Amino acid sequence: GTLDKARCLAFVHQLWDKDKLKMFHHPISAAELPDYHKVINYPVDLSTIRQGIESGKYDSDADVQNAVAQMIANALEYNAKGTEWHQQALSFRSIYLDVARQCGLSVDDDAAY
Repeated sequence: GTLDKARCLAFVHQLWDKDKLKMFHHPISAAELPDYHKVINYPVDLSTIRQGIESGKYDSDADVQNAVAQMIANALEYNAKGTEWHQQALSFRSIYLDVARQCGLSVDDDAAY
């Protein structure tokens, strides 16, 4: 599986308030970063995720967590180790599962990115 929109939207909102660099808020424009789409095959961002939960494009809580996982992995792949953005992405990788759990989502610890 069921998509819990309340718990998934909460989850997204929490990740929104913790994104101090606003690096996850919006899709990366090719006008700003023309190499981005050459490097990243599956762009995802918290606005698209929000829209996808609202419209029921996501089948389950788990797909929502995977979309957030994809989002973080994109940032860790695209950004250079050491930069503020790579550090914020590393921080996001280490906390997002506890943000999910704090919003009452079930987390498969062994399987999760």
